[PDB]
Formats: sequence, C-alpha cells, structure tokens
Amino acid sequence: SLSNKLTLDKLNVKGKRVVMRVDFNVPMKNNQITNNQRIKAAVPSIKFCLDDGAKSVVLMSHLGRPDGSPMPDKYSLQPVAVELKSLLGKDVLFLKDCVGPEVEKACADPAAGSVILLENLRFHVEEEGKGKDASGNKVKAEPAKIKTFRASLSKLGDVYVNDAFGTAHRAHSSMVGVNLPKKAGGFLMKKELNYFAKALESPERPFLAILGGAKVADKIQLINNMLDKVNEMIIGGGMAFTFLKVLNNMEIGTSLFDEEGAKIVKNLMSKAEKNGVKITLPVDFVTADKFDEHAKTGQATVASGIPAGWMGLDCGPESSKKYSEAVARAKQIVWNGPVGVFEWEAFAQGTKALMDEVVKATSRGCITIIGGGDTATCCAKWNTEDKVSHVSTGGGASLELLEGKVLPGVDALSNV
Ligand SMILES: Nc1ncnc2c1ncn2[C@@H]1O[C@H](COP(=O)(O)OP(=O)(O)CP(=O)(O)O)[C@@H](O)[C@H]1O
Ligand SMILES: [Mg+2]
Repeated sequence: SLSNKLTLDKLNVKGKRVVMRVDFNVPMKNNQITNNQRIKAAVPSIKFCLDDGAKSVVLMSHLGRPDGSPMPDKYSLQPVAVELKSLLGKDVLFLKDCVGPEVEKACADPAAGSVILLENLRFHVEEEGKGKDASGNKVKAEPAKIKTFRASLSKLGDVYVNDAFGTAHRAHSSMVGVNLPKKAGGFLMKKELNYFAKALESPERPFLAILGGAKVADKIQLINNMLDKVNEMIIGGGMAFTFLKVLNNMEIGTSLFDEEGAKIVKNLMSKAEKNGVKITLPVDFVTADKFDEHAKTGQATVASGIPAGWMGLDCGPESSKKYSEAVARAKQIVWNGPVGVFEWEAFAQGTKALMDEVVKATSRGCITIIGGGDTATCCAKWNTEDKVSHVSTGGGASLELLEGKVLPGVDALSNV
C-alpha cells in the first residue's frame, strides 16, 4: 500500500534527528506490562536509524484514553522507558511532557545517538482534538491550539517516521499533523501492510477466511468486503447463531442473538452464491445451562436445536472436522475472532483444535494471518506466535483495512 509512499529504507537519516510515532499502548495489570509485543515490534526501525548514524530518535505514543487530562499516576509511559531500555540495551531519556519549551530545547542539538521517549500524547486535548476537563464537562480543541500543538511536535526533528500501525486508523495530531518535508513509513508498517495487501489484492488460492466473535452488526462491512476476495468462509462463535436462526429456523435457546444483523443475513448469502463462495457454519455445539466458566455442560446439533434455557458457547466435534476440512484445502488464511468462549478452558477446545490445524497448515506452505485483538491474545496463551506466518499488532486497525477502508495514518505519508 506504500508502493507509492516514502518508506524508511528510502530515507537518509545520517546526522539527523528523527521524530518517530510509535504504538506503545500496551496492556497493564497494576504496574507491569502484561504484553510487550508492541514495544519489541518497533525495535527494528529504531535500530536501523541508530545504526545509520542518527543524531537522535524521538519516540511518541499514547496509553489508554485519558481524554486530554494529565494522569501520570494512571497512564504514564514511564514504565515503558524501563522496558525499552532493557530491550534496546541503550539508555533512554524520558520527558515528563511531549510539548512545550523545556521538551523543545531538550530535542534541539542533543548528543548523537540519543534515544528520547516523550510522555503520553493524550495528556493534551490537542492530540485527539476532543476530551473533558476537571469539571467533567466535554470540551473541544481550538484550531489555534491544535496548530500550536502540531507545531511543537514538528520542531522535535528534521524527518518524520510513522511505525504506529496499531494507531494507523486514527486521524489524530501525531498521526497526520506533523509538518515536515519528509514523512516515511516504518518497517513495521511495511511488514503489516505487505501481509494484508496479499490478502486484499492478490492472495494464494484457495483463500479461506475464519470469522468469529460475538456480534454481527459491527461486522457487516467486514463480511461484505471479504465476500469479494475469499473462496471459502467460516462463520463461528456467537455470530453463527444469528445465521442458523434465520437460515435454518433452528432454535437457539438463550444463545447470543443479533436482531439488527438478522435482517441482512439473507442478503449476505445471496452475495456469496453469486460469487461462488462456500460458507461453512457449525453443525453441532457445546452448551451451557448459564453464562459461567463453571456452568453445566451439554451438547446439541443444528437438527436438534438448542434446548430452552441453554446456550451454545463452543462448537462441537463434527464442526471441528468440517473446519479442518476447509483448513486443509486453503493456501491462504485470515483469522479474526474466536469460534467459542476461549476465556474459559471448558469452552476453548474448539478454538484450540482450529489453532492446531492452522499451525499444521502453515508448516505445509499455507500463508496464515491472525488479526490482532481477541484472536491475537490466544496465540500468546498458546505460545504459537512463531508457528504462523504473521500475527498483527493492531486489531482495530487491521479490521479497518479488511473492511476496505483507508487508514489516515498511511495516507498522510509523503508521496514518491
Ligand atoms: N458462542 C459464543 N457465545 C457467547 N460469546 C461468545 C461465543 N463465541 C465467542 N464469544 C465471545 O465473543 C467475544 C469476541 O467478540 P467480538 O469480537 O464481537 O468482541 P469485541 O471485543 O468486539 C466487544 P464484545 O465482546 O463486547 O462484543 C469473546 O470475548 C468471546 O468470549
Ligand atoms: Mg465488536
């Protein structure tokens, strides 16, 4: 997607200060980084700069959603400075702010090979452009203030590099507001985009897409677009029940149901048929008397229906077989969302078996792409991240792409 945009590999950073937007918005538990995949995924771009004789490297990102309110005790990027220092083996200068005189002078003529990490960009309402004040009232940013903020960020360097794929879908100040003669996309951006371009412009055939999750309404455009590129599609998780109900008139008990999505199901099937797309739905399920990790377990099939008062939380053995059948024929796979409540061991077996199949397919030459989010965390708790072709570092961003949208984060990049 950047074949028409400027990239790091085509930039000259010798003796220059580099302002690099990155995505260090990692998850925490109480004071520790539960997952540092996002930090490690940006190192390749940081080193390339340093190894190429860079005067300095200024990194900026956000953490959570403070709403433009300084919350150092809740969303401080300080702990990320400690984590980075160890992964880089180099010293990192952390600043209590990301804009202002003090920061601006600190980033002017610094000691060569200097790594500087700025503070949460969202501690200012100028980043997103909106937020709230102490009074609790929702406020809007001033065009004059926005220009100032964007102007301060631009003074931090000579060239600008964007490697925040996970934030590529946001049209915030640090993503599209930096005013510098050169805006280059990082390696992480080049890598992530290269995989999704393969599964969006010219995939290997057969091409299979596995879509799970809970709701259907917020997935309509994702399915609609994918129905123009895939050969086979698996509809699993709570999503399936909305299709079985409208398509087979099957009873679903107290299982998840999407009223809004139920009205489009028939239009989705019609599009698949016209395009020659095979849609695999589950044939049996693992039920529960209630929504609880320690609920009573049962079983059911499409033909028998789900008993009243019960609900399907995972697929069954026969469904696992069909899924594997589709996985075996594929030459490329895109997976987004679990096919069952994987957070509870008793209902994660269906997702576990599919992962095993997906892992075996990769070792046979199949291109396997797992979209970030709930389906990304799985592989982590399974240590099967290096058992597939690619695990995305951006769920909401990769979703935007799959829907066929344009990420403001890359469009704002310099042309070539
Ligand atoms: N058969 C099923 N019944 C109920 N929940 C299911 C399910 N199959 C999957 N899920 C749940 O679906 C969730 C993923 O759904 P989805 O991708 O829509 O979530 P989301 O993060 O966009 C917001 P929400 O989960 O609130 O809808 C997982 O947390 C998983 O436990
Ligand atoms: Mg959702």
